[PDB]
Amino acid sequence: MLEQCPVTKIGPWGSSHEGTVQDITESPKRLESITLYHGWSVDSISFTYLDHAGEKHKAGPWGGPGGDPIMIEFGSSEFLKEVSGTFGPYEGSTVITSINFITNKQTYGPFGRQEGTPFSVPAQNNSSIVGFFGRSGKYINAVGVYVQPI
Amino acid sequence: QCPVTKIGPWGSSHEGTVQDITESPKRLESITLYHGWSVDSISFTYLDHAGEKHKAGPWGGPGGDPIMIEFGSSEFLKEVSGTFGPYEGSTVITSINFITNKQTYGPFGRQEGTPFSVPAQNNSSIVGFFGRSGKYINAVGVYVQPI
Repeated sequence: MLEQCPVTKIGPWGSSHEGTVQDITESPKRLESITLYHGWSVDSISFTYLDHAGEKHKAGPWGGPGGDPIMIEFGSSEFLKEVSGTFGPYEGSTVITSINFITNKQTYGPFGRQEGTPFSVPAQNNSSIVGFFGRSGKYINAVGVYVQPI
Repeated sequence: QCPVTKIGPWGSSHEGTVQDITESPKRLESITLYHGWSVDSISFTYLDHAGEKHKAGPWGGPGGDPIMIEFGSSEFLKEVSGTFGPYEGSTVITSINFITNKQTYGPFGRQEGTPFSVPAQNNSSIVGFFGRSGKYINAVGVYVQPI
């Protein structure tokens, strides 16, 4: 139905310009899973999506090698409604310090440490977050979203 | 057809009453706002997907210096950003800023508090607003239309 609609790219949030640019080269239509490595920090993000041609891809990891993973598997009627968190300085760079994933079914997080400036990306009504882009190094410097009608 | 993406709002989750538009927005024609201690009020005119034009607002209250923005025929709004914070017991939108594909308007208001931003990429366009308001503008979000 709405899976054919074009996606909207919005963001990123966090560091204005630090880190290696990370993005995807197909248009995401469905978010299948996220793997986030975390502890006291938000270490890396990965995610699997279906594109608008129905092909599956895994992006990431974007970030460094620390932390322990959580894998969030989207249920068949589960969609991502909001990403939120905090960002702030660490060792001379601005990093995402905490992150939180709010679906229509559950909240996963917060992961990392709730310190610095808050950010939030809420998709309303007929909108869901289907993929990410951003900048990273040892941690995640900035993150943005792709948003699709559902 | 395809619903327009709706993102936000940022600011108070509970103050004011909900403000929103009733049609699917396709093109943003103009914005009027007033600014002083905060973004006191906002209105905007948009074209919907049936070709009707609508003026939304004013959302907010009296006071402040007026600003009127009329978009060029091939000008579109790429980013809205601002701040929210406390004013006389309320959480309000303290400042707002607009970046089009041709120029920047703002910032308007007092850049105090928590920042927010909607940088619309890939030639998408911010085509309308929603939020919460009463005496002040307590929260704001946007509608984004992809190319």
